[PDB]
Amino acid sequence: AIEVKLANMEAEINTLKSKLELTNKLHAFSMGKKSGKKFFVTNHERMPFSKVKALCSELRGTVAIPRNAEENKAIQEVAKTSAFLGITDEVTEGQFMYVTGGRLTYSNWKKDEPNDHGSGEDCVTIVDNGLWNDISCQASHTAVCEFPA
Amino acid sequence: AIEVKLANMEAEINTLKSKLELTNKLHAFSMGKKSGKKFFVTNHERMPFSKVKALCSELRGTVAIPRNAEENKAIQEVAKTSAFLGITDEVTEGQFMYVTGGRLTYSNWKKDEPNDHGSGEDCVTIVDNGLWNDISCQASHTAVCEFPA
Amino acid sequence: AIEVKLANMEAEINTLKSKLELTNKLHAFSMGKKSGKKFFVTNHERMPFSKVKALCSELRGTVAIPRNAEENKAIQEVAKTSAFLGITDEVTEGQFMYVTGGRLTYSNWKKDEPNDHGSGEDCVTIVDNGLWNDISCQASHTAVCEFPA
Ligand SMILES: CC(=O)N[C@@H]1[C@@H](O)[C@H](O)[C@@H](CO)O[C@@H]1O
Ligand SMILES: CC(=O)N[C@@H]1[C@@H](O)[C@H](O)[C@@H](CO)O[C@@H]1O
Ligand SMILES: CC(=O)N[C@@H]1[C@@H](O)[C@H](O)[C@@H](CO)O[C@@H]1O
Ligand SMILES: [Ca+2]
Ligand SMILES: [Ca+2]
Ligand SMILES: [Ca+2]
Ligand SMILES: [Ca+2]
Ligand SMILES: [Ca+2]
Ligand SMILES: [Ca+2]
Ligand SMILES: [Ca+2]
Ligand SMILES: [Ca+2]
Ligand SMILES: [Ca+2]
Ligand SMILES: [Cl-]
Ligand SMILES: [Cl-]
Ligand SMILES: [Cl-]
Repeated sequence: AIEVKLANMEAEINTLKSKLELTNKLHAFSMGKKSGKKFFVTNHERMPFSKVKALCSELRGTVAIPRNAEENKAIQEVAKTSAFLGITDEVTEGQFMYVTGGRLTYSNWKKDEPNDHGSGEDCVTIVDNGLWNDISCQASHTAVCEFPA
Repeated sequence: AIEVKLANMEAEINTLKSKLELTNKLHAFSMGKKSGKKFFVTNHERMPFSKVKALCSELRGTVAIPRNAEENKAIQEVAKTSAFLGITDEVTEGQFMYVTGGRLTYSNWKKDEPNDHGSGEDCVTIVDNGLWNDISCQASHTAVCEFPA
Repeated sequence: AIEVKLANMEAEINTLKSKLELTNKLHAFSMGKKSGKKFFVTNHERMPFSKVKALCSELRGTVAIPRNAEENKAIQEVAKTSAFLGITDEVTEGQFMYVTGGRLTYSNWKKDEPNDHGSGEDCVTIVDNGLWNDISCQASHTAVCEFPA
């Protein structure tokens, strides 16, 4: 009994793992995930950057980061409005970095941005043009999370 | 060996339970669930009130119930059309009750409603502009379920 | 006690199986599955027929197959653009069969189709007005999968 049931439960666990992997794939597919492409998702809620980071962290994803013009357009299409990107110059003013680490490679700044306007701006939002504007991390913008290709 | 295998499998099970919870969260997020807000969803199928209750119950949810102006609006946008709410006066005419218990608090009746028209109307549907109308529980309207915030 | 832990484990696994089934039901509901009806899903990605087949197959579904006017309409709504159907005359030219077996019964061909045009056309796409056109299996059209009622 004991050994047999233990061996059976190991097979039961492996079967359930396979089914959940399937459930995940089907949900990503219905969410619009394209083969070999990372996918972006939003609930259309607007909130402060700190809240977006916490939310995408819970979902085991990260705040959306466009690494090139294609991804940038992909994020623009998902958000539909101004949305925070996983980019900030919180650590050293003027030096934008990915929240996942590293200096910015690709960028699509609007003319004369980033300017750390007025009281200060350390976060970044992709606007209704695909272009970027640095903005207050405390302002509320659309939460867009990113998951691996 | 055995005690070790058992412990290791219990750990695998804990990991799977969290992963499933993650799946549920990402799904709700992708479908528009806002932070600290109930999750409203529909398959866009119209049916008798009896079936909507059976359906939502099978999904471990309940028929959508607007507790305030904001929730009523949220339900309105998810539904798009006439949909039953979890409210009926099948016990005492004029005394509408939530299917989950308790007397009606917030309401948003349309002019001349509730009128328990014709042979009687004990169910409630959210209609145009988010206004309410009592209707026969036998009539078919959109099924909208709610899940806790 | 080893046996007590084994029994709890069984209960944990069974509880997980039931929760996963609920998650699958809620996902299907959210993606529009109607009671007693199979449902269709798409990620809106265009690809060759062999790829769509492989993709749906991996998800334990099949390339969408309209069995009547209602399903044809549902598939048309989901696709939004030209999409492959699980129907082909690859095995015997002129005799269309469902990828899952059996001769084609219900059809919705555009006037003058199927015509195995040019070098040949063995696949089928639902196009404008929901009508059908036989096309090369090598062409890239929208991937739409169907899942059991
Ligand atoms: C709060 C807000 O929208 N601030 C923007 C600022 O980020 C931008 O750089 C500037 C450009 O003229 O326009 C506004 O001041
Ligand atoms: C203004 C008025 O009498 N409206 C009634 C409504 O109360 C009733 O629920 C419905 C039943 O189909 O018939 C009419 O629309
Ligand atoms: C009327 C006619 O011959 N139409 C053909 C169509 O059947 C074929 O599938 C397609 C392939 O590119 O080329 C034309 O559109
Ligand atoms: Ca700063
Ligand atoms: Ca700054
Ligand atoms: Ca700025
Ligand atoms: Ca009554
Ligand atoms: Ca009544
Ligand atoms: Ca009425
Ligand atoms: Ca042929
Ligand atoms: Ca052919
Ligand atoms: Ca043709
Ligand atoms: Cl800031
Ligand atoms: Cl009634
Ligand atoms: Cl072909």
